[PDB]
Amino acid sequence: SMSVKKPKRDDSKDLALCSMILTEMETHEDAWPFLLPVNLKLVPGYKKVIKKPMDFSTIREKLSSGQYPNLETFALDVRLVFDNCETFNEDDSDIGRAGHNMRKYFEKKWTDTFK
Repeated sequence: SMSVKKPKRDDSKDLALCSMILTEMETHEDAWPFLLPVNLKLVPGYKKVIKKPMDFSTIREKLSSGQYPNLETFALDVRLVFDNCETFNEDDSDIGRAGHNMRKYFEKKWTDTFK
């Protein structure tokens, strides 16, 4: 509350560390469905159904331009990519499997780097 604060967690390396995670997600072999924004002209139903599209290149640009106020807003966008994928793709599809695999990969790096 006013003049009452928990001890200050060092957040000075968060930007660099989120960048390193994102690099590792970018270079994973199952990243291909997620590298670029979904083409809303060419994929029927996407625009109407997925209210907030998100992809790794859009996260990279937001990261590089100071549009994440803290490491939690960064994780929320990464999770959005996978939640969108599950909304639109059957579990038993190459893309559906890719999303599950990447979400796992992310959540481990997240826990190991920060928790």
